[PDB]
Amino acid sequence: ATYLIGDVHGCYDELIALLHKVEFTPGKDTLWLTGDLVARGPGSLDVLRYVKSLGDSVRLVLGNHDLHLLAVFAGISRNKPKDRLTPLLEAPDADELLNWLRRQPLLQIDEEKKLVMAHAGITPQWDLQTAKECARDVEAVLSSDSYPFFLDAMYGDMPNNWSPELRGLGRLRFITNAFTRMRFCFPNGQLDMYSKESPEEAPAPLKPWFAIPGPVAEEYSIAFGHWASLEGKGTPEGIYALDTGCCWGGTLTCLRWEDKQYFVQPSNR
Ligand SMILES: [Mn+2]
Ligand SMILES: [Mn+2]
Repeated sequence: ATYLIGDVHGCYDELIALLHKVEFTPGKDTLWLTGDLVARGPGSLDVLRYVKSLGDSVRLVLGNHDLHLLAVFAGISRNKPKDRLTPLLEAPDADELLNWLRRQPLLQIDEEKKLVMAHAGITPQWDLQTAKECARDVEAVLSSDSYPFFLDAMYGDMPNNWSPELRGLGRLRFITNAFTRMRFCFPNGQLDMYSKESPEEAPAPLKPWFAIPGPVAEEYSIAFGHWASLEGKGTPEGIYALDTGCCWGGTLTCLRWEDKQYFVQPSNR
């Protein structure tokens, strides 16, 4: 079976209990994770160790908190106490865990299920081939010896409009925001980087990225995490919002792909 779980945010206890509920069996089963494995929750260190041990029984995409973790580790960015990253940053195997973490994809595609995963979704301004090229480009810089320069360059909110003629730092920033930060879109598809409210509370003319028809969503299902204020609600057919705010006192949600059945683990916080 194929299982998809949203933002774990260090909620190791709830992750293991959810996986025991469905009797997840490495080897017979595969786990897809929407990223943001770390921060906010108490057990970011245990979650990384466990997800890394899954090997090819796990298909991960990196979220914005994963990237922030890598920026702190490399001394690019300052640690926020609220993130509870210190046990992970101070662990003896932190190098091993974070070098593995930076080599993970931004995008996962399964042609047989016609299923696509990214942390925040697929911008409607991208077709599949553009999405893949963009993920390859940012993954290539993240798995390189020079990744702290990228992590520094990535921070920013412009440009917010895709073009195949975007070059250099601006192309990198947009790619990073589209995969890990996107929520709302203007009618033309351009990213809005500031609103994190629910769709009904958002100011016009903002609509959610998935309410704007795009080439990927028309041929593929898309699963994503990231957008907690959506609460997993209000998406169209074929769009699966899996982040139900576990770290925030919501729930950890698992979707089994074969039968589209949901399993829910309440937050222990
Ligand atoms: Mn996120
Ligand atoms: Mn998140």
